[PDB]
Amino acid sequence: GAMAPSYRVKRMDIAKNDEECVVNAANPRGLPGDGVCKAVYKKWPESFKNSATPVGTAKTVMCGTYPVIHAVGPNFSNYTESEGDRELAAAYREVAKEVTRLGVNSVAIPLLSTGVYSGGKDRLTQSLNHLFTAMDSTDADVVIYCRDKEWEKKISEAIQMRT
Ligand SMILES: [Cl-]
Ligand SMILES: [Cl-]
Ligand SMILES: [Cl-]
Repeated sequence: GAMAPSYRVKRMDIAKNDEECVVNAANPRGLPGDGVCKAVYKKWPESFKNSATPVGTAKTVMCGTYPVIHAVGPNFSNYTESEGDRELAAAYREVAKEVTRLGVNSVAIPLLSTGVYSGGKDRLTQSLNHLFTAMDSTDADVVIYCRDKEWEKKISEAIQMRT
């Protein structure tokens, strides 16, 4: 475990993370994809061997000894708000199981279903709150990665609000 488990946020490419494992915002088919998924495919392509997994699940594949946790959030273009919200919560619960199983002291994690799976809606708060619900019972240091300057400020505010 971490000595004093924390949440932090950084605005940069998650492929450059300083943590013991990474969560990919994956598609269900284990394809290279776009956004975070394509950055992850370029950095850890070996981790895409048999990485296909259903919506609401996470599947870990090792790149050398470095664990890549493929977490499949729902595409809100296809899911109802109700069913999508359940699947997004479930994906983060499966991430927390994997992080615990792996014994890592830190994890890099993007906000699932906030990019091309958002169905055109701002889901920062929805996605971050499901992240916290899953990860609060873990003792890994969690580093959240984002790309937008306004999102960095809002995520940082949300973390600081609870401390
Ligand atoms: Cl960067
Ligand atoms: Cl997305
Ligand atoms: Cl972002």
